[PDB]
Amino acid sequence: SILMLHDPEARYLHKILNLLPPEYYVEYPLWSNVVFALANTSANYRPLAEWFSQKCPEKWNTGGKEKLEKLWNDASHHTEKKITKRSIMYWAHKHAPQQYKEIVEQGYFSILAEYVYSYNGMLEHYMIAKVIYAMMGNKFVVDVDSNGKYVWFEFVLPGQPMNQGEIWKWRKEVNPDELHIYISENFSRVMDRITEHIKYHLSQPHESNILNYYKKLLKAFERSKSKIFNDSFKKGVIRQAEFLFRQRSFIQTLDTNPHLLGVGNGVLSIETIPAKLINHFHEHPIHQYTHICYVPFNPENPWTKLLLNALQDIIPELDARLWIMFYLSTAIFRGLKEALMLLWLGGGCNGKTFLMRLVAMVLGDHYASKLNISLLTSCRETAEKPNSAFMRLKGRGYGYFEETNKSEVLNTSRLKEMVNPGDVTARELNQKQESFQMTATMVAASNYNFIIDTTDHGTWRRLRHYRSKVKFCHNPDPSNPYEKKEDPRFIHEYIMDPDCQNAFFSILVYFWEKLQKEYNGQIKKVFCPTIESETEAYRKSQDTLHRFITERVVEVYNLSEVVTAYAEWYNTNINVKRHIALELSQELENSVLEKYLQWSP
Amino acid sequence: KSEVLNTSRLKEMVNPGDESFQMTATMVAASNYNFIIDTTDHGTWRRLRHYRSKVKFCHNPDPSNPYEKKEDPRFIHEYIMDPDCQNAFFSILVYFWEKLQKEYNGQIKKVFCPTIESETEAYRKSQDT
Ligand SMILES: Nc1ncnc2c1ncn2[C@@H]1O[C@H](COP(=O)(O)OP(=O)(O)NP(=O)(O)O)[C@@H](O)[C@H]1O
Ligand SMILES: [Mg+2]
Repeated sequence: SILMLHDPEARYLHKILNLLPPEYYVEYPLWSNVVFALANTSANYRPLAEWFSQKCPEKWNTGGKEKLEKLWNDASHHTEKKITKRSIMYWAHKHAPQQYKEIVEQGYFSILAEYVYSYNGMLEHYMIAKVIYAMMGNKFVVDVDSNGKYVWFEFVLPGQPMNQGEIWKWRKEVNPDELHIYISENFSRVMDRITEHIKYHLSQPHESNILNYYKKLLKAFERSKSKIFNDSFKKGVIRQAEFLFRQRSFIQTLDTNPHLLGVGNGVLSIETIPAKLINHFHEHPIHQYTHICYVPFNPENPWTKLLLNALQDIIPELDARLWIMFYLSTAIFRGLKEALMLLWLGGGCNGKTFLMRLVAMVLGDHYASKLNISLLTSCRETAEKPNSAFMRLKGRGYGYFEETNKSEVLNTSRLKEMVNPGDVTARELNQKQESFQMTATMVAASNYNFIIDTTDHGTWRRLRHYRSKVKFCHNPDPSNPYEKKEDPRFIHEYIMDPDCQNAFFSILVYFWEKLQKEYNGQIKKVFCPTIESETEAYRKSQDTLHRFITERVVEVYNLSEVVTAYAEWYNTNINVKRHIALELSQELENSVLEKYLQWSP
Repeated sequence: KSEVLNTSRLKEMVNPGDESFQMTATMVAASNYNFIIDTTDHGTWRRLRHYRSKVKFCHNPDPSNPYEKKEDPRFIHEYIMDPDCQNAFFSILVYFWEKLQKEYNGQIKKVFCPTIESETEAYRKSQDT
């Protein structure tokens, strides 16, 4: 009340909070959240925080000063993720209609009347922009992009035309059409209020010059009233309001929190266990989304049983099934992950494409996409205008590769450009140079083997492998438990079906929360004898020197002709490669070949 | 893999001469494999310094060897994105810059580190074909 004279917006907030039909505050538990909203949002209101506490129906006034005792102690509070006054704006708006609305138009009319009175009934772009920003300031936001071009974002609400599944989220608009419709529809009511106010004053008894002044004002306002609908005037008003709606540091703070997923029925939160769905008002800056509705995991659903049976069919090994599901569970999380990546091959009709594609299109194009094999096949790095395919992983958490023409040797150098959870820079199509954040669960499956071509620690630790065990053929001959019939309905349909995708998403989130509760969070804790044994068998293979030791080494010599024997060991039987390893390769010289123990030239 | 020096633009990079641009940066290279140098002239060998790391991190520390220690996954998986750790490291770096500024004048070819010269001379004894 000391600062009551200043900031009529304080009066506006007071009248807004006066329309709380039930006892909203109760006590500070379950309601301190709103208190924090006021505290953090109402910064300048350090004394008005205590003043509102005094006004709180269950507080110091009712002897409940201990309720705020845990609330004014953190006066500065060093605020974390912030609640906004728009949250306060939301209730007493969608909880107690009228009254609140009436004071809202009262404030609008006050501002517009002040502007009209000050400048003798002449209206320009900036005045309308101020009124509009004070009139719809909680639904639109403007921020300059990387290319130096401003963009418009609008919060979506139920009951209005929209694309499918973009509810409770922020949409990008090249032009705020709804803003034009609004300024051409709702603002005319305020202008009519101004006109009737002028008429009411005109009807009152006054001196002759007062009536002449009011007649001149009415004529000027009538002249200026039709300007609110002209195209150029509206465009200029939008251009002026552009500056008012600008909010610094918005685009770079969009879709940054990896614990929130944009789904078709709101936003999915995985901060706690169990994961909760926010299908109501919020304030998180979420723009990217997938069109998959989220439902709690339930095995009783027929599609869930069908999918579980399908996973059993594809992966006979229970431990391999569990490990694969746990690894795929990390696709939803868009944060930093352990440096793991696997491959798995097999014969035709194995079922790779079904599972990989289903995961890819259930995570959505925004969070997952298919990437070309040449992105890592090509060892040559791009200098200017890097790969736009290399830019497909921006924000994406999943990517799969199915393209191999016979055996292929990978770079083993650009792997750490994609496996290390660190940073890497890439320049987009004709816009600017930027940097990445390596957060993506990548997979690669196709026929034929992969040539690692190297024997080093690291890349070997940061890699896994698997092989198929079931084949589908139209001849399901008996005595072959690994041979099963085909279900072309699985690939041609059953994927475009939304219900199957929803069931798979439920299974995936259940597996993610299972990996969350047990094994802590790390993935290098689950025990899988099959996968580890297969990976160490792949370790034994592709290591030519080890096979040479195993079968050629029995029970001058200082690499003078040992290098020639090595270049004949594998570079003759198999075409030929440049074997530059020599005494320079002291690890090879001191490998198991050193069992001769001949350290003498 | 092991890499061979090519004595191309090694002189250009080190040289402080002024498209064209200056090089007001500190350049360093490291690898797990020995480098190969073909040139012999004193022009390149008048500069450059070699060193060999001794301690190696192994989660299974073999006895009778102080070069085993252990792998700290928390040093890489985290402790890097921490603002506080970066602030402390920056403070240490500026403190060491001040240390180099107050003593030994400012030039770096004034502090005596006999280990580094001995190791560089030993390395130059190697690669002498
Ligand atoms: N559990 C299952 N039971 C029966 N049929 C299935 C099952 N899963 C997939 N199929 C079918 O098996 C066929 C194999 O599909 P697909 O994934 O394209 O084979 P693929 O091995 O992954 N690709 P490719 O290796 O090049 O032949 C499709 O017709 C699927 O509908
Ligand atoms: Mg397939």
